[PDB]
Amino acid sequence: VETPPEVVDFMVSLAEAPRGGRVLEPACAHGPFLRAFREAHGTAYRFVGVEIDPKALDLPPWAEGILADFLLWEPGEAFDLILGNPPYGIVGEASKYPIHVFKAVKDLYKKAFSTWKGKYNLYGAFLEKAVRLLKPGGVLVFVVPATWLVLEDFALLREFLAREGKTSVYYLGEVFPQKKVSAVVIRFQKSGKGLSLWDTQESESGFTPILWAEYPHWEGEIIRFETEETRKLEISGMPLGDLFHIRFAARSPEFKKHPAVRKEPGPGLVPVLTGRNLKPGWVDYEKNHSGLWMPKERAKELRDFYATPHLVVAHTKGTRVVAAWDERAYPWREEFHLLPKEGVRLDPSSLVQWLNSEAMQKHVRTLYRDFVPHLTLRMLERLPVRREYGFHT
DNA sequence: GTTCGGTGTC
DNA sequence: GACATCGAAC
Ligand SMILES: NCCSC[C@H]1O[C@@H](n2cnc3c(N)ncnc32)[C@H](O)[C@@H]1O
Repeated sequence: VETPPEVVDFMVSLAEAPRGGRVLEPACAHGPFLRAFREAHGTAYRFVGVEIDPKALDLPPWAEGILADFLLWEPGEAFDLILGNPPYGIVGEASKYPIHVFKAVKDLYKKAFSTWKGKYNLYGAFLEKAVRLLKPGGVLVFVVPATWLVLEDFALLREFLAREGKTSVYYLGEVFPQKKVSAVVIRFQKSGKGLSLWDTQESESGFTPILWAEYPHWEGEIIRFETEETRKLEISGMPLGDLFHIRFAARSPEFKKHPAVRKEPGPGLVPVLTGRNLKPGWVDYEKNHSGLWMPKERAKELRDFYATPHLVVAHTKGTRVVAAWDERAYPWREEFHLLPKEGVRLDPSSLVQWLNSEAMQKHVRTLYRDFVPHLTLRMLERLPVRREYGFHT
């Protein structure tokens, strides 16, 4: 893993430390952030680097190198500045997840970190650990994925940061070559409060920050790139979550173990549908992408709503809204399934057209950009629907 | 019950 | 770039 020079230079320009102050790089390896800070600001600081792998630790004689797990590390004194590129990844089984430690080690992480939620992430834990090691008024500058701005797993982290000091977020995007990650820079100071959102422009000279919006009373709410247009559209109709009960499909293991499900086609058997069967405005009932077949009438045994024709919205097609009416009522292995609430009048074909419209695609791309490769529930439930498509009596 | 990807594979 | 994970995780 190597952070591009223009990304490092941009983060160092945001970094601050008092003279003689303690500067720390977690997961430092050879320590590119300590070197860049020293070149820019001088030698009159106490430079420290923390690294877990003895093969990776290679710091110059002017920096103190510590062989330790940063997440379970207990230093004597706190730090004035913390900067760097933390490792990213979910801790779990090797067949599914990239971070592999003993169960007892993961238990030590869960115990240490109050923001740990769901599967969580290594970079979330690094963020909380760094804030806890900061002096009052201390500065943190990290480069992390943009996923923590919107996702539920990071709700406690967002609430934590809003409570501990003031936050600036700088959107970079996919700035790491051969790494599938949309990145942001977080500047945190352990004093004051509020959130500042920034866009960036890339030139040959580096990255230039452009102020987008300020949220002085930010309490840990989902972070979005709002405009005059997005606000206008949102108050034009009811939120989609107010009109529909939104459920997700049964998961692959539920189908695989179910006695009615077959691994091969046959008489009376029908394909279990995935996201590859869902298109803007229609459903492909013929193609099988899951490798699973079952009787259509037996679908209600996994989820009761599989027996009722309903609205299906896509989950893994990037940040966009792809919808279709499932007229036939098939078994689904993926996607959102929207069941109208009591007293809700709807026009299925008109609502599908609105959800697939270019106005809606632009709406979600403005707010959520490419933070995640999904349309999430929290994005979906906030989508505006006017009386022409769905009415609540 | 549903969430998430230094994505996974074409 | 297309076109989406899919199952271990809680
Ligand atoms: N800063 C570069 C990307 S993060 C990758 C580096 O962080 C180190 N690393 C991974 N987990 C760590 C941990 N828990 N504590 C300290 N260093 C870690 C790895 O050895 C690797 O050199």
